[PDB]
Amino acid sequence: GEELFTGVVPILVELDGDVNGHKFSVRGEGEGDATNGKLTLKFICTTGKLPVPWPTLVTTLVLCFARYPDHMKQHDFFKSAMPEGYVQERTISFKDDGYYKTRAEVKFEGDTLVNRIELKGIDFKEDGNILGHKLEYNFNSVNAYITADKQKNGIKSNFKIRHNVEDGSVQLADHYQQNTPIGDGPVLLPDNHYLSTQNALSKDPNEKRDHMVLLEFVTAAGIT
Repeated sequence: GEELFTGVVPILVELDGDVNGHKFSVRGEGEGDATNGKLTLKFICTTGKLPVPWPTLVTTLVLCFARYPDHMKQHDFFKSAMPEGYVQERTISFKDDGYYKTRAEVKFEGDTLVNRIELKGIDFKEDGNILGHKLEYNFNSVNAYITADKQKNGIKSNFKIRHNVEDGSVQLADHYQQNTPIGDGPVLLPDNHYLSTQNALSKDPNEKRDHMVLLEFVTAAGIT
């Protein structure tokens, strides 16, 4: 699928969300550049104010844009499943608070990479760090290990996200993740390795709707 990622690819992101009953929606657009492992996207909450902090939706809101070094192109399951795509599915468990369950299909719709997400949030404390909006507007870099899931012909990953709390503590969110291809072509089941993600969160001075401007770098590493 790498032939589809040699240049700048436009991105659409749509998420329908429900946490402790409140319904919100988010739409973003932007572009990826798997050559630099670079991602640029801006998201707006088209239902009003975001009921959760923006940094907790970042992982949910396109790993086919990772830069797989040329000596690791055979371990790039994400691009190999394209253009038919894959399902990305996660549990996100906020320590001492609620959890997210997310299901997304990531696929080429015409020439655009589309990521469409259903997110459900359950059992959150009305005064915890999530519904309380007590998290700093940033996102800590992480290295997440990828391993094949032969029984499902895809991959899995689990890792820890640490959100900074404003009071100087840390709000941990355990991520459990499974990817399986949508189509039936052969794909590349990878040797173990990891992806390194770094994210800069900003604001748009000329936007008065709830929004997030995101700059993401993703790189693969950990082979021979």
